[PDB]
Amino acid sequence: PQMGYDRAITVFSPDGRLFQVEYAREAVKRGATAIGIKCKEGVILIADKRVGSKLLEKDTIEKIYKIDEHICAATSGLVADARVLIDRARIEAQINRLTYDIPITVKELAKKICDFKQQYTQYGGVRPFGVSLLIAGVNEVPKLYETDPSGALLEYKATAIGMGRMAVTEFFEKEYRDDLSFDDAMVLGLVAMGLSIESELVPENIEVGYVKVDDRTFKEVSPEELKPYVERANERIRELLKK
Amino acid sequence: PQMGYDRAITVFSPDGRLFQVEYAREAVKRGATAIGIKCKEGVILIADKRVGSKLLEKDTIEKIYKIDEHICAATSGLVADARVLIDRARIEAQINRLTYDIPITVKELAKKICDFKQQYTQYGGVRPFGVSLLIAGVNEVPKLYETDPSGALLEYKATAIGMGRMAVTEFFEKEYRDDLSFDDAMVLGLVAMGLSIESELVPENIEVGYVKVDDRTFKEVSPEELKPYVERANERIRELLKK
Amino acid sequence: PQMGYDRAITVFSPDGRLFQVEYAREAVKRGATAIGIKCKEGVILIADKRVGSKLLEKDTIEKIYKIDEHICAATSGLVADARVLIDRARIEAQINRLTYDIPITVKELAKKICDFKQQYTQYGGVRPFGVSLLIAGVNEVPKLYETDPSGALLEYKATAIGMGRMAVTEFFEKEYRDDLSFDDAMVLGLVAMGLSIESELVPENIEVGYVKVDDRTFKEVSPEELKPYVERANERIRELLKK
Amino acid sequence: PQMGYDRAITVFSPDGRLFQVEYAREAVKRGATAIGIKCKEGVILIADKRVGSKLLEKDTIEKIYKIDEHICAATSGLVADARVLIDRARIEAQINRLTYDIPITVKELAKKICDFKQQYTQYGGVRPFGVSLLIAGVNEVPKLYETDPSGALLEYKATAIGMGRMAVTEFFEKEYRDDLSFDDAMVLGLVAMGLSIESELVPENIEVGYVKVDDRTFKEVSPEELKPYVERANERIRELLKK
Amino acid sequence: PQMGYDRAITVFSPDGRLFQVEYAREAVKRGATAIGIKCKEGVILIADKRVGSKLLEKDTIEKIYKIDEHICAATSGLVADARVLIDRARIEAQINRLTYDIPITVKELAKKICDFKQQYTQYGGVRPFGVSLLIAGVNEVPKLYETDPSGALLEYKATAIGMGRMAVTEFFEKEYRDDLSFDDAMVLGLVAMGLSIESELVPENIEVGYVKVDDRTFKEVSPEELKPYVERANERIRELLKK
Amino acid sequence: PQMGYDRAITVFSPDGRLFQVEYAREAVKRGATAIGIKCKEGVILIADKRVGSKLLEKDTIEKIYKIDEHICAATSGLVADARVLIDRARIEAQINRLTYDIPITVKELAKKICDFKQQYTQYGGVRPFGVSLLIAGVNEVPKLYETDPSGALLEYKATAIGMGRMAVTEFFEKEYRDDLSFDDAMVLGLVAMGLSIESELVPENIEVGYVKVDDRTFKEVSPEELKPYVERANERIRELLKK
Amino acid sequence: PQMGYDRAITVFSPDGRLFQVEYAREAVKRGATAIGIKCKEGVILIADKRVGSKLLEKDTIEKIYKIDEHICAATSGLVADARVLIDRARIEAQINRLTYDIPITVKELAKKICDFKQQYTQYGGVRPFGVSLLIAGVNEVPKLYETDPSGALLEYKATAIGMGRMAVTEFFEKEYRDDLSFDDAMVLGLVAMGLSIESELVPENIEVGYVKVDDRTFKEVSPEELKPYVERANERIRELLKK
Repeated sequence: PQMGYDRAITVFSPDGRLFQVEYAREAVKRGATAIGIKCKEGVILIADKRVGSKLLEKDTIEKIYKIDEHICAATSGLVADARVLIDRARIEAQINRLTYDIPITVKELAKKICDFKQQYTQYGGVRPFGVSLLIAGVNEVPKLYETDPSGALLEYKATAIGMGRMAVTEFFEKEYRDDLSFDDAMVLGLVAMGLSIESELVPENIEVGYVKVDDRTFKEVSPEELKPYVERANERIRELLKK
Repeated sequence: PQMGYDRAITVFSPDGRLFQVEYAREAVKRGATAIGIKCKEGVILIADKRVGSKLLEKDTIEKIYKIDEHICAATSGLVADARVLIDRARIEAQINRLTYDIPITVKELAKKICDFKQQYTQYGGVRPFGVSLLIAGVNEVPKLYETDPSGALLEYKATAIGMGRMAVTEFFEKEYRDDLSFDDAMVLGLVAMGLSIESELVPENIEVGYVKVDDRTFKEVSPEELKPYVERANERIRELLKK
Repeated sequence: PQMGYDRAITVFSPDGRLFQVEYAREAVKRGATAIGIKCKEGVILIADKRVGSKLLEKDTIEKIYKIDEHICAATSGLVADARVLIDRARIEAQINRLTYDIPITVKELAKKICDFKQQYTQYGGVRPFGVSLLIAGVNEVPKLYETDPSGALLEYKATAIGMGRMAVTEFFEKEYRDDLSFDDAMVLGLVAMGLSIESELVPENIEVGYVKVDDRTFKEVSPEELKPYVERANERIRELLKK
Repeated sequence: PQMGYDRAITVFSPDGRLFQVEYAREAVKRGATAIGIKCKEGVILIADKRVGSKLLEKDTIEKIYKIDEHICAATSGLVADARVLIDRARIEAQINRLTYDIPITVKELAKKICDFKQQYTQYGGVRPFGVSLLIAGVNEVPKLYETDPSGALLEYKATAIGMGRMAVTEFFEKEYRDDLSFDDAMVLGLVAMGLSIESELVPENIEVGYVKVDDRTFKEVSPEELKPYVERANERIRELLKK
Repeated sequence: PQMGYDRAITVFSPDGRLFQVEYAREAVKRGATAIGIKCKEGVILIADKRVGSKLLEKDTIEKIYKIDEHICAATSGLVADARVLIDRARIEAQINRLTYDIPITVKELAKKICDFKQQYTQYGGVRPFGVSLLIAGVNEVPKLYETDPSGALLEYKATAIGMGRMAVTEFFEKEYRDDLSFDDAMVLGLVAMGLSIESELVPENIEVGYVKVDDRTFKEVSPEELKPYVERANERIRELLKK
Repeated sequence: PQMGYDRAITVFSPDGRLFQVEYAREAVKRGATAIGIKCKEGVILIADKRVGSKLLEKDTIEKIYKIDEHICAATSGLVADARVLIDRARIEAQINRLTYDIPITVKELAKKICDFKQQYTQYGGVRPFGVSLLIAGVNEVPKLYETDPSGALLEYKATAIGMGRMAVTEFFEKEYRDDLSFDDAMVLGLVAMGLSIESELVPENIEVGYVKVDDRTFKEVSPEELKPYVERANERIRELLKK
Repeated sequence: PQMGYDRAITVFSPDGRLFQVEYAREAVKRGATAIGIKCKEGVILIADKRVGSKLLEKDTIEKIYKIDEHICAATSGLVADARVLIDRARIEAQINRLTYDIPITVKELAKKICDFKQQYTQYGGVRPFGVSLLIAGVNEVPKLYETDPSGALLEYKATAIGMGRMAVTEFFEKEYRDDLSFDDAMVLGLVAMGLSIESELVPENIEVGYVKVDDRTFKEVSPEELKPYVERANERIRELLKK
């Protein structure tokens, strides 16, 4: 964070860093937290959709976006930048079915959106995207990817982006199981969101989507199908939040 | 608001912000306030058209613009920038009927104008549009959208842009009803404008347009058809303005 | 007017302004004043053509320019910039007759020249035009438009640009009538120019052009046809200038 | 002349000026003075060709350039810039005979060279031409034009550019006659040059070219045909220079 | 490392250096160390894949990448930059089989990726890749190449990149044999990694790939086939680490 | 020579100058002096080819270059820049014979190379050529041209460029005759070079080329054909150098 | 070496210099020295290939590069830049055989690579090549060329580039003979390298290539064919190094 080397994406600092990329990362920190958790039977995406005003048509707010029948995605960072990236992913998913006449894999999609972001990182009159993404889906096996403003790509078993990344990360870091069940993964995910917010959850102010190995079809969970999971989740959240 | 990071749209500040976008937002704050309110049977747009001079051909001043038969729009911020954005929306509405041989939805239109604005946000020799828009219309259900200089897009039930956003927003925040009637929404809207200006309204210095679910046809209200609503509105405005 | 934000057209100031546009406006303030006045039967344009030297071939000086048979225009600001804008308007008028095989309206012409100016306002290696224009003519009804360096467009009943805008504006603001007659409008216009200059007029050092609803044909007034109007005008100018 | 706003042609100063254009004008001030005088029967161009060295092949020095059979031109300012502008005018004269199959008028030529100069005034990586021109000729009537580095264009009866503009201008301002004769105009012109230099003239160190209404054919005057005029001119110059 | 000459890739310093390239090299220093060792029967690549978190799907982490059947590669430096370079190498390998209908050599591949990197070193709006690569394979004889952010290319017998370059380099510098055997080269390589980390190795947190002269086919070694080598390696590492 | 206005070719100084052009001129001052002298029967070019080392293959050093059969040229300033300019002239000479199927004149060639140089004077990312040229030849009459880094073009009877311009210029200024003979011009030229160097000449360390009106064919003079002229030249040089 | 004028290749200093070019020259000074010596029967190139590490596959290190059957070349300065320049020369050699269906001459090749380097010297977003080259070969007669980062080109009888240019140059300056024999030239060359390094030579740490008038075919000398020459060379080196 040294002046003189931090206001031009194309300039390296004396200790080999791209401060404009690090600064862009500060933008995604401010976003509502989005969680991703994978298990044996599928992958889940949980996002916080609490709004500060009742004037917002929250009945139409979307935090988890369908990219293709089997690909899923969450967002964090600059709003407009995020939307553009998601449309880009969708277009990319369509191009694939045209060129190879088959659906694109989660890995290839995440990889293409990240190569795109990487380019907005090494040219002078260009600003990097101020957003991170969670790309989830099911190819032959479930998949969970996390992107970075610089274009870096990492595959996780469970993770998060936005305000509560730290909390969620440490929690999963201490209680995530390589063998959890879909419903366990679901609950564990909601609990995480809970610690993250430091409050019991309200099924109507959190969005959940997933893709299971059987259907390979993305689908959002209704607050009704979601209520039972929140109830169980709130139990432990309550139990852990201030003993 | 820190020098060194606030005079280039492509530069992030150390705390992850785009000050040139925030400054652009300062431009829309200076504009005449435009209100948007949605209800069961339709959506309404109310704009303040008071002029500081009698030399202006106010008989031809337009604050609410028809984009298509069912799409409506209000503006706030840099004048020339605004006009360009509205022509862009219209062109976009025509392209849709050509390509898909069907009318564009409110969501898609707002979405396309915002993707356009987003791009004037991440390239070096480009200035962001200094304006916010209220895109209103009726697809299958009424719709009210608010845009931002950065390209962000939000759906509301009721909101505002320009000088009186705060006032109008807090008022609606305390008395907007998810079940109001067209005429109620209308009056509530005029009242808001009233508090905003801190004065009883004059039907001839405010413009109102709307789109109802039945006709799906935009139409402006004549000061005559509007006079009764102002009278009722001024009653409450009078009652609330300084008790 | 704060250093740091005023030397790049694409930079917004902290209070949301485009200082380079405001500075450009300072250029039009220095120009000879041009007046525009509309009435029932037509529109009139009056410009001051007094020169500081007898060496100038003033017998060929033009302050009011014909754009098309029914469109008229005056200028104020940087000289070369102005000429370019007028040729642009003419070309634009020709393109219209080709594309739509019909004459362009005053509104559309003013609108196209302003969209052009707006663009020289949001790109990095471009300077805004330092000039304002008065576009006058007759479509179905008389028309008077005033342009701005930023591309803003406004329709007036009567107005002015250049040095004497203030004077002329306040005068019209106090004595312009929505029902004046051509000859009244003419005299009122000359009087304004008079106050503006603070001196009785000399028919040979002022240029007048107009477009009436009947002919829809632009034409300049000879100093002979103009002398009677000046005489009457000088009467009131004399009467008002220092009582 | 305020630092901060004077080293980029595209930047307006707080008081609406283009200092780089004003600075460019400082370049033409340093050039040998060129005079232009028009009369009933034609137009004349007189240029000072005194050189500081005998090594220069002054027998081939040209200060007045033929553009076309009826168009004439003088120069002042940066040398290389000037030459380029004159070749541009010639090319422009040829293009006209091709496109419209008729000779270009003096007005149109001057107008085209000025629109060209105007453009080198509103783009970032471009330097304005540091020169002014006197374009003279005969269309239906004699013509005398003066150009500016910014692209401004003015028509005169008599004028000058370069070092002695002031002197020559004030002199013509006090003794130019709208009805002078060719020979009178000629002498008056030489006298002006005289005051300008503050010395009697030497026919061999001044170049004169002209275009009369009868021939509409440009031609230079030999020092022999010119000697009689200088003699008469030197008489008055002598009479006026230090009484 | 002198300010004034170190923030523009195209600027040479007074002592003839490209500081932005030197700074880019500081980025590769921070990466996990990758080792390369060549012997009579083939070439080996060893990379450290220890992760700081159990949440990373390390079961899918790749530090050694297959470029073609006979070409191998390791990476160090900016993550996104590295991935882009490897895809570039693969594309380059395919182009070769198309154009010359034969596999590209290791030398030609390394050479093409380095010419590409060199270009991102001499143009103004371009940032150099912050990564070094180890390109290994078998043409007629085994090959080991090391790249630099500047595009420099060097052929080694044994070497390394990343954090432990120094350690590994000095070790090989004192005990590398021009005649070692595959298994010896393997062990020597693991030992180096050991000193580098200052700890006995764990077969599961190090990745090894190779290409032998017989098969000319790249293949990764399983932690099981690798365990015996680690055991022997840890013996000497233990023996050398703090006597 | 004022900081703030002297490091960008496109910026005019407050007193209307292009300092980068004046600085470029400082480069030609450092070059070996080249002399040009014209007479009745032809034009001559004399250049100093003294080298500071015997390791240079001076037997192949060329200071006077043939452009075409009748066109000749000398150089001074940046070496690489000069060569490029001469190849440009040659190409230009060939283009002429193709387009007009006739040889280009000296005037047109010099004019084309100068228009080219002028352009490297008014664009932002371009450096001006740091060289002056002496273009000599015979069209209908002998010709001698001198160029400038800015693109200015002047015709002389006798002149020089490089270190000894002053000396040579003053000498010719005092003893050049408009009627000298080829051999006189030759000797006078060598004498000049002599004063310039302040030493008697050595035929082998000076290059002479010429073009006479009869042959219109360029040809270099052998040190043998040149020895007699040097002998006579050294006589006067000796006589004038320190009396 | 004055700040303010030394960090932009396109800027001239007040005393007419291109400091970025002079700084680029500082880069070639740091390179291993390469020597070039010409004689009656051919041209020789000697380069120092001593490495600081045994890990480098020096058995494949190349300091002298074949450009074509008769053209040879050595390098000094930035590594990556050098390689690019040599590939450029080779491509250039191939283009020639295609276009003129004949081999390119040494002069033309050197000339083309230098015109290329000259261009990376006068454009704003471009960095100059930090390298000098020795281009050697045999056309009708042997040839030895030395290039410069600025694009300057010089022909020598004997010379050098890199660290030991001074030493080697002074030595040749005192003992080079215009009539030496191939073997003499060879020995003299090795001696030079010797003084340069201040140590007797080791045939295996120096590379020698040559092109004789008879074969016109480039070929490298084996350390075995080279050992006899080193032995003789070391004799004199020993004799001269510290008497």
